[PDB]
Amino acid sequence: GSHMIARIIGEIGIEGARFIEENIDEQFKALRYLSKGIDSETFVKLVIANSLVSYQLTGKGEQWWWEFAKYFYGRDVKSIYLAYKEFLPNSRFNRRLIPQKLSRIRRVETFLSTLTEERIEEYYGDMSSLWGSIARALGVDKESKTVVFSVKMFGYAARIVLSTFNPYPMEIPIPEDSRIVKLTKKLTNEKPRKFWMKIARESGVPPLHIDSILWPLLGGASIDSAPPELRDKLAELIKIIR
DNA sequence: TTTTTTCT
DNA sequence: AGAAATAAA
Ligand code: NA
Ligand code: NA
Repeated sequence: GSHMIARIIGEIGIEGARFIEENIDEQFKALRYLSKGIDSETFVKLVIANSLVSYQLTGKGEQWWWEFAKYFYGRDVKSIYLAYKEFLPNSRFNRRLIPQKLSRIRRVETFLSTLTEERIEEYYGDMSSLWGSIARALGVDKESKTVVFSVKMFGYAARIVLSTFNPYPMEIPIPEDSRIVKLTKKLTNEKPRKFWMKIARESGVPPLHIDSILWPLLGGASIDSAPPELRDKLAELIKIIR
């Protein structure tokens, strides 16, 4: 139940989430690669834009983020919109709903142009405000999956280029979608937002850091490289969620 | 069917 | 509100 899950997640902690994020998560790896091949402001803008079109894919997330990272390394990007107009139709892993996706990028372009290095620093220290402002630029609910995910991926990009760590805000919930609905149904009849927000508050681990832990473990990523105590806690979580 | 969104 | 937007079998 929620109490046992929260206890184990609390023992894993933000420290354990950060371990998975920085050592195992393939989207973090892809971002690290791209961060060496393009200026840091363009990098962050691209990561947000990419997140906002990361729905209803034609591949797995890890394939898609690596396609993005390898595509943009070394490129000279002016307009994010024009870059995606060329990139998406020729991609392998994001071929559906392209006109809709391109229009989202066009709509957020002005907001992205505000992301100087300093503004990125400010948002990394106040990710709740970034969350609301991305949603407002798009005219959408900040609770929506791709807006939440754009904050998550912003957080990865900012950690890399700013070489500092701020935890995700507790108030930003896990991205809601078919895979969290399916996992949660195995565990409980409670609705996912309420369930995971309760677990986050009880464990002290913000929902987006919980998100980092869940998917590699469910997907069979090896936990063997974790030190013995963390490894034990990750093994216990696998017993609950897989 | 399984793997989010706009326009309003 | 809820029909429609696209790729794969
Ligand atoms: Na479309
Ligand atoms: Na908002």
